[PDB]
Amino acid sequence: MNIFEMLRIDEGLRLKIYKDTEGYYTIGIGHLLTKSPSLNAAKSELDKAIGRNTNGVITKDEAEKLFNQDVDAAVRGILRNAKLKPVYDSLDAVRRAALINMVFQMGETGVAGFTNSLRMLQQKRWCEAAVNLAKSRWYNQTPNRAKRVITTFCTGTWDAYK
Repeated sequence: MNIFEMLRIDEGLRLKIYKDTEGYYTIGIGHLLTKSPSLNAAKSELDKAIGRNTNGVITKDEAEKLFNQDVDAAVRGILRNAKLKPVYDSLDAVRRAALINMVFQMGETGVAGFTNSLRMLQQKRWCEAAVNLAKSRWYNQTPNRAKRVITTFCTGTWDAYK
């Protein structure tokens, strides 16, 4: 099991545009097209990224293609983040995977708002962290995924995912 297999399970496929949760134009594997509300730019966006006129319809190869870049794009923000990196390094493989998923999901920025929770991860207060983490909008917005992710951070294992 690994980050890739993980996100894939949390995100799902899609070859046609979609408004996620809080309705941003998303596609493929939880690949965000645009914050705006235009089916427009999303398509615009969509196209610059695929290097072609999608007219809103990608294939797998592509969706996966974006996917691999995304995952990859997330490790760097983490790495390029003065507040994430430190937590990241401190954690193990499985646990790192959860962090990445979070970030992949809400952004360097968004994740970094978990000041306390981040502090307990690096302090290793797994238990306190889970609770904390769960008492959030995130959890409230995506209870399931959110729970899978918390347990992982907490158990340090992949059990939530089988």
